[PDB]
Amino acid sequence: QPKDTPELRALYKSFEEESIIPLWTQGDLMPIHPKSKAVPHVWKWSTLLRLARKSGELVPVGRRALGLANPGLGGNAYISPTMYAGIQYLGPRETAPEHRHSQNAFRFVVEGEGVWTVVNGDPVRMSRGDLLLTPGWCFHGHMNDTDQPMAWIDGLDIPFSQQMDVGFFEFYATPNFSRGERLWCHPGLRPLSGLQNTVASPIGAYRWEFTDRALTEQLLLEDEGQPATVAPGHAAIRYVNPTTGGDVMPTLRCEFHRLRAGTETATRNEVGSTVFQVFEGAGAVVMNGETTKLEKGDMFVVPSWVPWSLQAETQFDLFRFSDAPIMEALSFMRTKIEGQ
Amino acid sequence: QPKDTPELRALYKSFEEESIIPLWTQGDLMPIHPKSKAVPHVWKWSTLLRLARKSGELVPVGRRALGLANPGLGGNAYISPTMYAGIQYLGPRETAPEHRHSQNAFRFVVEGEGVWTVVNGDPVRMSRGDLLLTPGWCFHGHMNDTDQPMAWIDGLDIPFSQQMDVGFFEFYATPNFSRGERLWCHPGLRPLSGLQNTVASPIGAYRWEFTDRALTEQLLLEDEGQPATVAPGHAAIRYVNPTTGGDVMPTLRCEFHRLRAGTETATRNEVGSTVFQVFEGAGAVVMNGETTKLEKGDMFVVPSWVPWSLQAETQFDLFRFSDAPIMEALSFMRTKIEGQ
Amino acid sequence: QPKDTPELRALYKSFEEESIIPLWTQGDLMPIHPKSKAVPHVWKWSTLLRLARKSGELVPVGRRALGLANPGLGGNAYISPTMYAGIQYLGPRETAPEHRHSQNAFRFVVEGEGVWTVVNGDPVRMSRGDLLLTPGWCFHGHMNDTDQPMAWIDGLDIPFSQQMDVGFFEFYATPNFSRGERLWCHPGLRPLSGLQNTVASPIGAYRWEFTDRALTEQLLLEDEGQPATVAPGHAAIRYVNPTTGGDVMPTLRCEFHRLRAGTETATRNEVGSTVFQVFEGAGAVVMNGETTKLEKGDMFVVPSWVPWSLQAETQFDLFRFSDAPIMEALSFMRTKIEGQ
Amino acid sequence: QPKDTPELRALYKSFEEESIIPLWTQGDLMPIHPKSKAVPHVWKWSTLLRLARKSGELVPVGRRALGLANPGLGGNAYISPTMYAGIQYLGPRETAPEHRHSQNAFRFVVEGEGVWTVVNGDPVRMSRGDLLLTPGWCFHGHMNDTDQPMAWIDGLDIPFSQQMDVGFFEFYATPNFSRGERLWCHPGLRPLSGLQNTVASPIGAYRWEFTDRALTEQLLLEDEGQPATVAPGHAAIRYVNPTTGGDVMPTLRCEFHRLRAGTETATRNEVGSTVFQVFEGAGAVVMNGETTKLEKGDMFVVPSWVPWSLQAETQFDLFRFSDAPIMEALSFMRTKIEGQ
Ligand SMILES: [Fe+3]
Ligand SMILES: [Fe+3]
Ligand SMILES: [Fe+3]
Ligand SMILES: [Fe+3]
Repeated sequence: QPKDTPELRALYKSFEEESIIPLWTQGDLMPIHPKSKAVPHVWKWSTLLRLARKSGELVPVGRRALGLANPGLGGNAYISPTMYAGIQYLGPRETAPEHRHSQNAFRFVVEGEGVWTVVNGDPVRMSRGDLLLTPGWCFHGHMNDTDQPMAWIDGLDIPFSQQMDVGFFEFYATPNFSRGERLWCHPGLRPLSGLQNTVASPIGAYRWEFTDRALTEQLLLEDEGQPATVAPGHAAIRYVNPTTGGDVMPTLRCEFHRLRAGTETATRNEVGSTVFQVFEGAGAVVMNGETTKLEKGDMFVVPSWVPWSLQAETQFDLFRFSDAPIMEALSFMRTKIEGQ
Repeated sequence: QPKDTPELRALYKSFEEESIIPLWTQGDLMPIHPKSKAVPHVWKWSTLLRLARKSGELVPVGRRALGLANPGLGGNAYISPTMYAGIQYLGPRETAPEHRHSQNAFRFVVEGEGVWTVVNGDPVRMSRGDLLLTPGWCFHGHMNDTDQPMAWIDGLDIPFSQQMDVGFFEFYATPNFSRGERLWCHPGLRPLSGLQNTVASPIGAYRWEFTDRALTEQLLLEDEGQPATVAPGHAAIRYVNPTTGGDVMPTLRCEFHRLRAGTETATRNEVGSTVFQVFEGAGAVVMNGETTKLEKGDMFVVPSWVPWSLQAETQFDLFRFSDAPIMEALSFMRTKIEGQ
Repeated sequence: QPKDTPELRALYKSFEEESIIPLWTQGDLMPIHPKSKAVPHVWKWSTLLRLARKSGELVPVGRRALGLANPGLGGNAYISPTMYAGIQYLGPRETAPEHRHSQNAFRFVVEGEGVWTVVNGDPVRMSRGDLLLTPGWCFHGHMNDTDQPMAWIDGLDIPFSQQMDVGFFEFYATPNFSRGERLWCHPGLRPLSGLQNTVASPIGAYRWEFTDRALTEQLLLEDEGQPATVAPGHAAIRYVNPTTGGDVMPTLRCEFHRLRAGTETATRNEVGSTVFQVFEGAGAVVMNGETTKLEKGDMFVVPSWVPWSLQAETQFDLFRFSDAPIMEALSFMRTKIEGQ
Repeated sequence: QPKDTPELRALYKSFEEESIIPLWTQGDLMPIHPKSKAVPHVWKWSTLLRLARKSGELVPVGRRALGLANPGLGGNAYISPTMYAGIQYLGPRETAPEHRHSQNAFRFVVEGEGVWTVVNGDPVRMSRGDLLLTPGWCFHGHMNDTDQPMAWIDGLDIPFSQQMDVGFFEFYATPNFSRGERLWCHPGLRPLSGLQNTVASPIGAYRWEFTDRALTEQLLLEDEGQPATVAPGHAAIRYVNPTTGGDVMPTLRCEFHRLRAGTETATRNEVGSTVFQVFEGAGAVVMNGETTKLEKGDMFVVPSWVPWSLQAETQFDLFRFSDAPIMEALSFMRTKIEGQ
């Protein structure tokens, strides 16, 4: 736009030299709505499974985590600009020692059992459908107490933490439930020893039973004409820090959704990214108007503001995570729902 | 203290006439520490039981609630300056219709079963050891679905509400658990339909099982050298609003305590008043240095700043309520513990 | 209502003996809406002035505070069930030493100058129109550095504190502004040494200039078609704790109102009590439909739920206090405005 | 680390194909402490001034903002991974129309006067030393009402917002103070029309007078042995949202520091990045042990965890901004101070 003269050419040479970038050569710095580099994308469980198994064979140098890498993120191990999501495959009888990092993490168990993660010394047992938390700066290491492999998903705010410069890092009992649990998993009850609120949840594991039980009660209530479901046919719970009522960790939200056969959700645009895993059943997602059929274990990502919706063919169980707590804490969250 | 002359006598006559009270005739208006009019006092269950039964016979004009009246409160139906506590005796097959008041209330079940309280249309079943809430401004009425009597304690902030000028008042399914429960009583799980925080809990009933289960896990943890108990031998839980982590109602705190045989608590002075009921077991209280032996069902009151302590002879279960949420919300709470 | 037999007469005798009051002899314990014992009432400044002066003569046993006593409160020194309001008359060159109580207090200066209140060692100068705070548990004593009398209003939560059992009590520089002020009275600016939030304000004095300046800018904005005034003609500010944005003290709200000549406010019923003083100008109040004409210095009380409204004859300046922070903190507040 | 065989080579080929990155080829993803790509860097005012002037000549295609670009950020217009900082040079009588974006912004005036920024229709006048806010989603455009150039610094959370996918964007009175100001800039006073808390400040401009006045009172208090300064010789204020007590905008912190001649601050490592501008006086910074001498108008950046300290030769005034509110909101903040 400026007259392209010698004097202007010399101004630009100076800019380059002095680490100045002018804004009138730039516009894309401030878009009309979010326009992620991350792309909607789906990973087929049967693929992730075979490559995780192969890894088990070829790499006893575990540790053995297959990071889902968004194709739009320039080769980084990021499923989105905020979140890492990986499949970790732990072999017969293997272990890891204790470390801590400021990054927040959860481990959601896909299939397997009889593995403990020891969180600040407290052994939390792991099982199909259990969500475990390793909040930032909690020592954690684990041990398989069985000849069997186990596969969980590993969800961290690694990409947020690497880009915002926030990372820090430092370096065999098998009880049936952890201390956290025995203390914190009684509904509406708070131990007088834990009257202090906490930034992350003290619940070590949100066991599948409770999740399943909750979702089913929401479906029964619909049948009985009671308010419960978020949308018709759509039962759903958010995993929460019980000291607070709020999200499990400062950076990550986790939920679980159960759709009744035939249910189709209304299209949402939400700010920030979310990942889903199909825990059980069959159905599809629509992202940017594109339908992708979905089987058990499949995972997919919905970057900021991508219009999305889900359809349950059978009864569709889906575990969910997002960076919504980052967007909400900073007043950046916005939501568009069809017909509202 | 002023020279007692005619002119001074005339000043006072004017004060009287003009509704002025001078402060130099007064001192007791601002005491060194709280000095309640309410007095520590104990009510023997066997007394409350026989008079409740007699009431059942003589008064089918129920409704039939025996208010514990502190001897120091000038004939008012107040167990303390903030709280009402009464025994309500509901007879074979009887009912009450729905009303609401701004005063907050709970009903803690002593012995009986098969009575529902219908809270805003949602029937909450009642049972030995269950705490039910009827938060302020929730419609509530009840029905006995059995030939049997039931006795619960009725705890309200009536005395606070009458003295601070805050009162307002307006005028058969038997399901096993209420909606609130089926929605809210799953540990660490929050329904997406209830992401709004609430001022009082949405848990209709805190059932005995959970309370018992929690307390027992705290005792087992002590045995195993884990932190859990508030004090050695002293297990304890606070009943909480799960949206928030905080107290059940804005004005009332409820807790439940379980002391291991032989445990003696350290003497506390706490600001505000508290009531205890012995749910199970035997032991004593010390209030103002005076030991009173205690049997199952006995109730007692500890006015603001009265030094108190409890001793478990057998294993001592005790349900608790207080006005602590009023003191804490207004920054008035103070605590003295022996050896701290 | 029960059949009046011997056996019933014997039940009642037992009740009396065992400190039981049955609820079916009672109803008035839970009213349709608040029905205070406190009565609306007005005190004429010229009365309060002459009796304060007389006190100055007859009682050098100062200290010399004339408590406004509501006629409905059974002889207690309470202007309402929550608040004390008194006129303190400090004579030529007199002083008081330092004490503290948990009760919260302010001193609003009516006429006078050149008196300091020393709040935790920090001398806060006092002047016509200044609101000073002595938050609960802050040491405070004062000194007149002039041959002149001064009269301020003394507002405390004494009645709340005596009835709820919350009271505790323990036993010459003249700088132009206090430390608090020099630190805290710069708009939108917070000292890095005071990043901790506080329960009561650290502003020692809210000087008249700022109050006057604020109110006048709200009136000028109305003239210019800008939003500012709360109601048309009605300018108004709340005094606030700057660490927090909220009320000055946990128990007391203070505001200042300026009505343009001719303005009549809409009738309000508000829960809890409020006191007003006419700082400047002439007008009337309507309480329970009864109009009382009002001159400079006059004070009046509006108990919980009494319908009230104000009319400015000239431009009507009015200082305000209430127990609203107690009602709001406990979710007891309700408001009815005419035409809304 | 795995045996480099055909079968392993084939596993990797699959990874590439399926958008899987394994974590055992990676480590740098989770560093011992933050290790920014952004580099500490200094921009000399006299450079920024001459290039801004040149821009004024060569580019009447304004708009005319010179973005400070960190040398470590791969050619992006980011002074840090969270913040943009630019010099905007507005020429004789020029203007911009109204737009809004979700990104948060301030404009801190370096030299100039008689320019208004119109924030949601409210004209805020601009002047040497004034901080103005254009919080996210507030319409803003401006106009120079004078023949003179003006230069301000333009601080936005553009880099955070572009990387986290949060951006949205939509498309002559000269009063002496804005409405916001006339309403909000009275110390400890809150208009009854603005009892709602706000996420960003409603103060349009934090004028130099108040900042200067505050800082000077903190220095006078030190002289008088009163607590005020954060560190000896170091006076300082945080700009704050008065509804809340907290930071001006959800994403950006602003402060102003005044060091007494000779003062040297203790070395800090803080998480997240900060920018400083020298408003007045002379001195140096030490970043990573490297001393850089500093003149009036110079700007410098301290990425996450870079040890930094400042030395005042004369009396050293410095305006400050950071992403600390992002770190604090997400529990990521950590601080190391020498000798603590
Ligand atoms: Fe880890
Ligand atoms: Fe009732
Ligand atoms: Fe006092
Ligand atoms: Fe802009």
